[PDB]
Amino acid sequence: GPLSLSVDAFKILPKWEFPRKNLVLGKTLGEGEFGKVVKATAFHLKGRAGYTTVAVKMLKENASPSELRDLLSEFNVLKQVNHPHVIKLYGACSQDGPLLLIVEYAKYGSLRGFLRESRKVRALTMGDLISFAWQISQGMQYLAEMKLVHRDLAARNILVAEGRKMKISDFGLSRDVYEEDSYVKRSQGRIPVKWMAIESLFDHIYTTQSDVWSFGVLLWEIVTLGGNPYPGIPPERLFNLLKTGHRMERPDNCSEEMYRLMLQCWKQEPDKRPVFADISKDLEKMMV
Amino acid sequence: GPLSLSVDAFKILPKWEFPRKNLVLGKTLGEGEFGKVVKATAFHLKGRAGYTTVAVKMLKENASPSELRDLLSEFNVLKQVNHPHVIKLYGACSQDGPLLLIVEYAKYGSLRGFLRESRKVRALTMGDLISFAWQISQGMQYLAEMKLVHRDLAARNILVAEGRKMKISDFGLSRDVYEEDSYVKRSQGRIPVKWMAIESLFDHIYTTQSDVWSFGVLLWEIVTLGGNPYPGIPPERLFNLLKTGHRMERPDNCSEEMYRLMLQCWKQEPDKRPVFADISKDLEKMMV
Ligand SMILES: COc1ccc(/C=C2\C(=O)Nc3ccc(N)cc32)cc1
Ligand SMILES: COc1ccc(/C=C2\C(=O)Nc3ccc(N)cc32)cc1
Repeated sequence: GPLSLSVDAFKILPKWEFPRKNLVLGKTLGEGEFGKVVKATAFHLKGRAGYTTVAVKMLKENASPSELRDLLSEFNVLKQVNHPHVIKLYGACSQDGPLLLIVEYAKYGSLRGFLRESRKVRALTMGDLISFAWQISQGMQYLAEMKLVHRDLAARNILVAEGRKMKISDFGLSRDVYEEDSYVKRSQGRIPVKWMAIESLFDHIYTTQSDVWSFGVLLWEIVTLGGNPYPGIPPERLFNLLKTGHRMERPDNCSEEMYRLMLQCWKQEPDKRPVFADISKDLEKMMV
Repeated sequence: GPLSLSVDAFKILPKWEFPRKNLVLGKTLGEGEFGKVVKATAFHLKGRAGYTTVAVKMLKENASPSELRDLLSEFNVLKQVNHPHVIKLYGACSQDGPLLLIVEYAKYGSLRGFLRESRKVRALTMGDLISFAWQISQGMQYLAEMKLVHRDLAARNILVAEGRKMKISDFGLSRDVYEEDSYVKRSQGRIPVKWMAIESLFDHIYTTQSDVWSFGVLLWEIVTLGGNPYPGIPPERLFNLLKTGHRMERPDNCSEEMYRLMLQCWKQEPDKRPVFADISKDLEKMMV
C-alpha cells in the first residue's frame, strides 16, 4: 500500500544518516499522539566536535501504520524546512534498529508547559507573551510561503528554545499544498477538535487560512498562560456552537486589540481571516 | 461531513439514556488510544435497585474528530451485541455534559495486566491459559456470525471479569461487513502494526480472517503471560519479515499443538486460516 511503498523506498534511500553508535538516549521528555521524544546526546553530529545534546523522536510502543506514516512524513518535511522559528533536523537513524529522528533540543520544553509554570506581570510581561506569538507568526509565514499547511498548531506543539526562542514542531500532520492550495482528508482527522477551523471540522478542508484559525486558538492559549480552549464545553458541542457563530469570550488580562486579532482568525470565511504577514505586523504594533 | 451528520442525528435521537445525576465517576482505570475509562457507580441502573459499580468510557482531553467518531461507533456497535464473552453496555449519558458510555466493570482489569501480574504453574495452569483463549474464541465466533470485524483484538482489549470470565471490549475500530464480507480502509489504520494481518498491512483489507490473525497474536500473548509480540523488532520491519514468510518462533512453555494453532492463524492466505468455530474446537481438545 502507500505505506509499504514508503518504507521500502526509505530503506533503499544521504547526509541525513547518523551512526546509531554515536547516539545516546536518555529520559523521556514527552509523549502523546504519534510519537515519543527522549533527551539524547550525539557524538560528532554534523561537524560539531564532541557531544551535542539533542532530542530524539521515535515510535511509541505498539505503533499503528498511521503513526509510522506520520513519523516518515515529519522526516520528509523537516529535511526541506529551515527557519529560526522552526525546529531543526540533524538526521535520523534507520539502519540497525528502530527509526529515530534526531532533532533540536529545546531547553525550556513545550510552550504549554512553559506558560503553565509561569505568571503574568516565572514572571512574564504581556510584552513577552506577544513576542512569543510574533515569533510563531514569522515561523508560520515562512511555512505558508513554502506552501506547507502545519494542521496541528497549538501551544503543546511549540517549543521554547534558548533565549526564550519559539520553535514550531510536530510536522507529523503537515501537508504539501503547492498544487491546489488545500489539503483535503476524506476520513476523520487526528487534530484535536478544539483547534480545528470550522471548514476543517465540517468539510475536511485544510489551508493556510485554517492554520490561521489554529493560530487564533494558540493566541488564546498564550494570553491565558496555558488555559484549555472552550473550557468545560465538550468537543462534540463544537460543531453546533461554531456553525451558529459562537466563539470564545475575551479572556482575562487580554487587551482588546489582541482579542480582536483572535476574533479575526476565527472568521467563518477563510478569506476574511488575516494572513500570517498581517498577523505579524499586528503583533509588532501591539508589542510597543 | 460524515461526523457532523452523526453527531446531530445522535443529539436528536431510547432506553439507552441514563440520568447524568445518577452516575458517579471515580478513579481512572485506563487510557491509551481513542478514550479514557473510569470506575463509576450508577444509581438505579436498568432495573437494578441501589448502586451498581460500572465502567465509564469517555473522550480523553483534546479529542480529535477521529476519537469522537470511534466513541459513537463503539456505542452503535455495543447496542446490537449481546454475549457472555462480549462487554455489556448499560447506557450512555449525552444530554448535559460530555458523552459517556456506561459499560460493564471487570473486577480483574485487562487480560494483559492480569497475565503480567501472574506466573505459570498469581498462579495459573496452562489449562487456565487455554480456557482464556477459548472464551475469546466463542466471543469471536459470535461477532463473526453478526458479520462484525473487531479489527483490534489483543490482550489489552480483553477484560477479565468475575469468575475469570473473558469479555471482548473496545469496539471503537469494529466495522460491519454484512454486504461485502470485508472492510477496506483507504487511509492508514490505527491498529498496532504488530497485530495486523499481512493483507491488512499491505492492502488495507479487514475480514473475519484477519481477526483470526490477531487472535493468533493474542494466543501468543496468553501463552507468554503478556509478552510483547515480535520482541525487539521495530514495527516498520514487519512488512518485509511478514511478506518474506517470517513468523514468531515457538515461545517457551508453549505446547506444539498451541504453536501449531498460532502458525495457522498466520497463514499468508486468509482462506487457509481456521475459522473461530474450528479454533474453539481445537482449544477444547487441548484443554484435556
Ligand atoms: C525542559 O523540559 C523539556 C521538556 C520537553 C522537551 C521536548 C522537546 C525537545 O527538546 N525537542 C523536541 C522536539 C519535538 C518534540 N515533540 C518535543 C521536543 C524539551 C525540554
Ligand atoms: C482491577 O483493575 C481494573 C483495571 C482496568 C479495568 C478496565 C475496564 C473495565 O472494568 N471495563 C472496561 C471497559 C472498557 C475498557 N476499555 C476498560 C474497562 C477494570 C479493572
